[PDB]
Amino acid sequence: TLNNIVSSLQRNGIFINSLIAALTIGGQQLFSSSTFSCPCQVGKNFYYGSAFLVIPALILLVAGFALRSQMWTITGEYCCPLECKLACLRFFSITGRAVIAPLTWLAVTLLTGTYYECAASEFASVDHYPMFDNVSASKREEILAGFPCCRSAPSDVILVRDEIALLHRYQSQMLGWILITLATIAALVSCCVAKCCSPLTSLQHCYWTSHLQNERELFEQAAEQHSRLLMMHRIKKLFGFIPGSEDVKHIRIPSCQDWKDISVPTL
Amino acid sequence: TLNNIVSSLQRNGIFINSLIAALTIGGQQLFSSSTFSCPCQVGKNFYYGSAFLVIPALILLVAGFALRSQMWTITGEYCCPLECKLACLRFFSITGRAVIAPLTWLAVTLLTGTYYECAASEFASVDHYPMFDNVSASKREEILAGFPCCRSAPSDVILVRDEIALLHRYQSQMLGWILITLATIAALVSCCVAKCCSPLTSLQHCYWTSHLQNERELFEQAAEQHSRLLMMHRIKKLFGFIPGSEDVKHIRIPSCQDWKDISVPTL
Amino acid sequence: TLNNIVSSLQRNGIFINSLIAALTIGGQQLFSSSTFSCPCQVGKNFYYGSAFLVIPALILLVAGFALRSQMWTITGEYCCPLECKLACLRFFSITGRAVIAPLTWLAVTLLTGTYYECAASEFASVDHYPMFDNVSASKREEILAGFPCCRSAPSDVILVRDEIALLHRYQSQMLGWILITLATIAALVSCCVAKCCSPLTSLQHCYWTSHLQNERELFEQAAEQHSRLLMMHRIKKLFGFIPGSEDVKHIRIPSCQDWKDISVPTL
Amino acid sequence: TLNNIVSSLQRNGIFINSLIAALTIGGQQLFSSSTFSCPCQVGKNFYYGSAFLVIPALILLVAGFALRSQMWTITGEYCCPLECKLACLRFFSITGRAVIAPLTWLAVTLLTGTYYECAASEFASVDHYPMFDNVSASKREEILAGFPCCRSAPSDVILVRDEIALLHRYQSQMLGWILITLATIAALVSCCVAKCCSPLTSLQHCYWTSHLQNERELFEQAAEQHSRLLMMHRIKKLFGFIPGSEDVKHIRIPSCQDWKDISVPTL
Amino acid sequence: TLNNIVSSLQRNGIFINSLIAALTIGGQQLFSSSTFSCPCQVGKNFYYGSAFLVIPALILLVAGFALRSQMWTITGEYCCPLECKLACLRFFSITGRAVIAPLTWLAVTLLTGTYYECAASEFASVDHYPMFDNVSASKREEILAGFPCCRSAPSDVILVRDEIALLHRYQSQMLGWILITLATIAALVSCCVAKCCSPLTSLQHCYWTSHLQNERELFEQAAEQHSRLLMMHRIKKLFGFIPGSEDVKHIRIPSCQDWKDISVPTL
Amino acid sequence: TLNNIVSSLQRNGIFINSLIAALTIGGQQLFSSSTFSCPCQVGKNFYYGSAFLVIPALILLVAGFALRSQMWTITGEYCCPLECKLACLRFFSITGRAVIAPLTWLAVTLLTGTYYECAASEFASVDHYPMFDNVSASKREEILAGFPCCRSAPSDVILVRDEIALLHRYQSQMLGWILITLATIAALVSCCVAKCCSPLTSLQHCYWTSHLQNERELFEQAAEQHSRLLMMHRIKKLFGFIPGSEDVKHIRIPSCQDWKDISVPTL
Amino acid sequence: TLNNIVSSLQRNGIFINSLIAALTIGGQQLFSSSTFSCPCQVGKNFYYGSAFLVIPALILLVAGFALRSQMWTITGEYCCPLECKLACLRFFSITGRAVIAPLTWLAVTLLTGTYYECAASEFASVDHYPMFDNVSASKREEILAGFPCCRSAPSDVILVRDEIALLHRYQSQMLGWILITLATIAALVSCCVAKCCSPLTSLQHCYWTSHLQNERELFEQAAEQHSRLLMMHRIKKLFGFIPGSEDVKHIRIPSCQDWKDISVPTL
Repeated sequence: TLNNIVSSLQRNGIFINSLIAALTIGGQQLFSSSTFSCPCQVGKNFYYGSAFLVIPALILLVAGFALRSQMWTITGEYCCPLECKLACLRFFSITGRAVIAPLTWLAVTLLTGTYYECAASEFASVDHYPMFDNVSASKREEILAGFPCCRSAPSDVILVRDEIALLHRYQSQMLGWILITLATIAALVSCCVAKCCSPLTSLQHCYWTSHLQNERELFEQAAEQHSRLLMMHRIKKLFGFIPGSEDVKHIRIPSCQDWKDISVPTL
Repeated sequence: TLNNIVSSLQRNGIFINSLIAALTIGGQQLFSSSTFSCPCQVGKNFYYGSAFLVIPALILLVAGFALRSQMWTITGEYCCPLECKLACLRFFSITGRAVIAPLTWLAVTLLTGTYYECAASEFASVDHYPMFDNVSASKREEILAGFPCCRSAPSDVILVRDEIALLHRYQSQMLGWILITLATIAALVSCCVAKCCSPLTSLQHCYWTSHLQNERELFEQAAEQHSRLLMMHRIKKLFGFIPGSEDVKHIRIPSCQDWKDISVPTL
Repeated sequence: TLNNIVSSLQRNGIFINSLIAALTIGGQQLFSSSTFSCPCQVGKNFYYGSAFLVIPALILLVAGFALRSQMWTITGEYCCPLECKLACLRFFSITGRAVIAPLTWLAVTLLTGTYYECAASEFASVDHYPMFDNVSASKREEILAGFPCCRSAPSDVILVRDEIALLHRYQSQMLGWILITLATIAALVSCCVAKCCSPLTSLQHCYWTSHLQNERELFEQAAEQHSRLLMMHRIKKLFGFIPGSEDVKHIRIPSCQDWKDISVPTL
Repeated sequence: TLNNIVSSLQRNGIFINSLIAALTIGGQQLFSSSTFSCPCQVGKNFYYGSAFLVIPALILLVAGFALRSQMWTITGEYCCPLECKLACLRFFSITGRAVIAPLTWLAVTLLTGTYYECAASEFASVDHYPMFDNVSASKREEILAGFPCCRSAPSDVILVRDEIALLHRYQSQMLGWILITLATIAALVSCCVAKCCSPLTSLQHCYWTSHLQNERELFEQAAEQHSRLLMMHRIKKLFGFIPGSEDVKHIRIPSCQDWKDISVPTL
Repeated sequence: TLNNIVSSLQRNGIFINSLIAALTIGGQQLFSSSTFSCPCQVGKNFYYGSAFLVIPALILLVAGFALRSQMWTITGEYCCPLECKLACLRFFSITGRAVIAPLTWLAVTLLTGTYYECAASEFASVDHYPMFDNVSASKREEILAGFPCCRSAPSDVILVRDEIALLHRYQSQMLGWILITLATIAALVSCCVAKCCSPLTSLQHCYWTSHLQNERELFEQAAEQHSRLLMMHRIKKLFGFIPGSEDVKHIRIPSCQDWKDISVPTL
Repeated sequence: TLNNIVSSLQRNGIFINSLIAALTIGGQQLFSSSTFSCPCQVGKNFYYGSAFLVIPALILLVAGFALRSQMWTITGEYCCPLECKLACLRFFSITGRAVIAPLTWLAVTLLTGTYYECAASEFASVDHYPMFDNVSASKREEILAGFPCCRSAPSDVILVRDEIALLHRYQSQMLGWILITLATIAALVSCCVAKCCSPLTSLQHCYWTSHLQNERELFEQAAEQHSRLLMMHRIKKLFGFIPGSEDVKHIRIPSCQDWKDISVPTL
Repeated sequence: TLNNIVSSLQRNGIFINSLIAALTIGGQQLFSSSTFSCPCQVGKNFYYGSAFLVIPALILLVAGFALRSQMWTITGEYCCPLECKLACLRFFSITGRAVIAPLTWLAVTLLTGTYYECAASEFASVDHYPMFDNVSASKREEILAGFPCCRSAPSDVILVRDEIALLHRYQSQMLGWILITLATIAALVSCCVAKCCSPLTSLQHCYWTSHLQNERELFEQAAEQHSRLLMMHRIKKLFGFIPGSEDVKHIRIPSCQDWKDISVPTL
């Protein structure tokens, strides 16, 4: 009864997507809490933010795309009528499985907001503040870039720093919610257009998916058994018996040529 | 049902790669936290950093290459047409399995950044600082090399030290992300060119891999059983019975010559 | 299914080597943390270091060599053509299994570096220091040998002591990495030359190894059963029945001579 | 499958030797930490040290010798050609099993070194010290014997005490390592000469050992069953039935003489 | 498989002796730590020590002697040629089993030494001490007997008290080691003379021991079954059926005389 | 296999005696630590001590005597030749089982000694003390009886109190050891005289004990089954069927007289 | 094997009595520690003590008497020769089972003594005290009744209070021990006279007890089965089938009269 429920869960795409999202959330939390520290330099801040903000998303998207076995077969069908549309729907299902990880990464890393603070701590619009009128541009950038990591100045500085930080947190969380909403709407309309352009009815689709799955599994098992039988026959030609038999009555000692015979596997 | 899932996991290259990466991450964490200490000498710092940065990567790469049994057979096929391409694809799969460990080692040890600080704490560009103009070159190197390990000087020194350390941490993490991105792109394009140059179709590849695996396993088992039968027959010639039989009726006491007979195994 | 995986692991030389290395690492850690203390005398320091550095390596190497049963049989074949090369390859495999322990001992005890500090705390090159010019040679050695174990002097002394200790730690860890690299290169080229000088092909080697293993096991079991049958027959001659039978109908009481008969085992 | 692995471990002499060594190490640790205290008298110190250093070794050696059943049979063969050499090899195996305990006791109790400090705290060579010139011989011995257990004097006394203690610890640990090395070399050359003087080949030895083991076991079981049958027959002569039968139809009440009959066991 | 190993351990005299020794050690530790307190009177100290030192040893020796069932049968054989020697060897084995407990009690209670301090705290040789010259004999005994339990006097008194206590601890532990060595030597030479005077060979001894054990067990079981059958027959004569039968067809109501019949068991 | 070892332990009188002794020790410890407090009155102390010292011993002895079922049957045989001696031996075995509890109670409560202090704190021989010469007899008793429970007076009083308490503890523990030794000697000589006066040989005794045990058990079971059959037959006469049968075909409704029939059980 | 030991324990009256005594001890401890508080009024103290001292004993005695099923049947035999004596012995056994609870309640609540202090804190004999001569009778009672619960007066008052409390504790514990001894003696002599007046022999008693037990059990089971069969037959007359049958072929729908038929159970 164990493998029954195991396969029932494996079929559930919802469970797999939930597992992927939860693992990405935990990994993002650990990654941020462990190996993140603002450089607070003059020009090397925005890049340090955008790297952690963007690069893991691209990496996880590429990983979700390439790690899917069926994607390789589909590309091989494409790489050097109805088949085109069915391949399009297969590619669509693969993309739907893959997109979950980078999307949840972006969403969580924006809702936490600590990356955006260190990302755009230099573009802060400072125009109506009492302490930022006399200072030159260079020292202005210098004292503005020192806000995110630490604080050491009198109370007015920490007040304006908290204000700027709260503004940037608001901007980050708003961007995160906008991304969530836009992504959900896009996914919904994409599933809708996929249902619209599907040449199969509601029932033929189920049969088609089951057909693809069963095809891959059965061909794997059958090719395995066939090659096993062939190698067993070559072994019987070499030694003179079957590896599975018991109390073998004839044992043919190999000669110096039959080793050369078995050296090549005939591909 | 246990061995079913055990073999199912063993087949999953993703699981094995995840295990290798996690073990390397844990080992790197323990290794760094336990047996690392900056020498903070005048010329013996960059080497102390580059050693921990580089040598374990080379060692783990060589270990991932040599520990693969199939690699030895392939090299023996090479060491003193279609076969060439199939051997190339096998070598490619072995390299794909092996490269994971040193890559993750480099990635984690750069993202942590504590090795790079002690690695290039001497090349620090000190040109626009108030305390480093009057001091001579030798004492400048002396006070610059004492930054990474400890702090003992007044507040200006600790301020410039924190600034230099943050700059170097930024550089280290940027190098780590660049390495990650470049490596992922290289792996993707390499899998692409491997799919392009493959003389087999999408289905022949599965049969070929299953064929190699089954060939190795079946030949091992068959050679074992054959040698066991041969040694059992020599034992029956020595003592006069089969090691597996029960209630043996004839027991031939060995003579002083038959010991010499069994002394050599006939290779 | 238990003994299946047990034997599968036992076959894996990688698992056994990993276990040996981990056990040696743990033992070295406990040994160093428990029963090590620097004597800090004038001439009795370098020996106290080199002992812990060297002697356990030699002991573990001898233990890895002598504890291998096959090594005794090979030496007996040597002690008072093709056979020579096959024995050479067997000796090579035994050496490959054995060398792991002293190598990992040296590697870990050098990477930790605490043994090297107490080993060469007397050869410290003291030529450009402000406090070591007026002092005579004897008191110089006296105050130099008191550095590794403890500290009791003013701040200049502890500063120069920390500098010397860091220099020696750097030297120790560099020597450790050099040893690791040289040993790995030597092992690789030795496996290469072993593959080069092997008179067997890639397939004959597998059969040969399985043959040796099965030969030893089957001969053990067969000799055991034969001697058991012989002793059972002598027991039947003494008492008048078989130790395995039930409801024995005849019981021959032994006489005063048959005890003398069974006193000798006929070798 | 339990008793399979139990017997497999029992055969492994390495496991038994490891267990003996570990138990002796633990016992020595507990014994030293619990019931040891330096008397710090004038002439009663060296004996108090040498007792704990020596006597347990002799006791454990005698225990390892006498507790071996086969040793008693061999001595009986000796006590009031080829047989001599085979008995010599058996005695050698027994000695090899037995020697492990006192050797590890000496090794651990010397490496810990706390016994040697209290053992030779009187032979300390005091000739170049500032406080030991004016004092007479008797008070010199008195203040020298009070060093190991406690300290109560000014700083110069505790300094010279720590120096003497470190010197004696160095001497103790050096003696321990010398003992370890000499013992390992002796054991190796003794196994070598045992292999040299063995009249049996490499294969006859295995058969001989299995023969001895099976002989002892089978004779025990057979003698047990024979005596059981004889006593069962005497019981049937007394009461009139077999202790194993059920629904016995005849019950012979014993008479006043048959009790005298069963009083003696006929030896 | 449980009772197999249970009986295998029960046969091992080494295991039983180890259990007895460990239990006696634990009991001695608890007994000493719980219910021991020095009276520190003038004449009632040596007895309070010697009681705990001696009486438990005698009690445990008598318990080890009398609790052995075979000892009672042997004494009955003695109480109102070859048989004499065999009974002597049986008595020897019983003594060897029994002596372990009082010996280990004495050994542990002497090695701990706290009993000997309170035992001979009055015989202290006080002849060369500065405070014990003017005091009379009575007050001398009074202040000497107050040392073991407590301390309340100035520093010179506590110094001489610690010296006397250390001297007595040394004496106690030396006596303990002497007892251990003498006892082991006596046991060894006694086993030797037992092997010398044994009229049986090495093999007849095993048969004899197995014979004694099997004799006792089989006679117990057979006598039990015989008496059970006899009582079952008397019950059938009383009630009219067998206690083991089912669906009994005849039930004989007992009369007023048959109760008198069953009142006596005919011995 | 459970009930096998359960009955094997139940047969072991040593195990039952150990359990009784341990339970009595624990109960005495709890009883003393919980509900004991010295009254410290003028004449009501010795009784308060002797009660706890004596009464539980008598109670436990009576409980060990009366709770034995066989003792009741033996007394009934006595209450209104060879039989006399056999009954004497049975009574002896019962007494040997019973005496353990009060003896261990006395032993432990004397070795702890806290009961004896409160028992004879009035008979203290006070004749050579500096503070007890001027005081009258009444106040002397008053201040002497206040020693065991509490202390409130100056240091001389607490000193003499500790001295008296230590003297009484010594007396108590000496009495306890004397009781232990005398009791063990008495038990040994009593077992000896029981072996001397036994009319049975060593083997007839085993048969006799097994006979008594089996007699009681078998008669119980047989009487139970007989009465069960009789009541089942009366039930069949009442209702018309057997309580064990199924699908009974005839059901006889009872009449107003048969209830009167079943009202009496015919004894 | 579970129910075997369960019934074996249930038969053991000793186990049931131990359980009852332990439960009563625990309940008394909890009851006293939870809901007891001295009123310390002028006339309402002795009643508050005697209530907790007496009433629970009477309640537990009545509960032990009435809760026994056999007691009801015996009383019904009595309520509106040999039978009289057998009923007397049955009543005796019931009383022996029942009396344990109130006796142990009284014993424990007297040995703890806290109830007796609050019970007779007014009858304190105050005649030779320095502070109780001038005070009138009313205030004397007032200050005497305030002793048990609390203390608030100077040291002389607390001294005389502790003295009175210790006197009353002594009296309480003495009364408890007297009760224990008298009760045990009464129980012993009562069992003796019960054995004396028993018209049955030692063996007829066992049969009689087993007869009573089996009679009750078998009659219960048989009456149950008979009534079940009768109701099943009435159900078959109502509906037309048996409640236990399967695939019933005829189903008789009930009419408006047969409901009236089944309305009465015919008693």
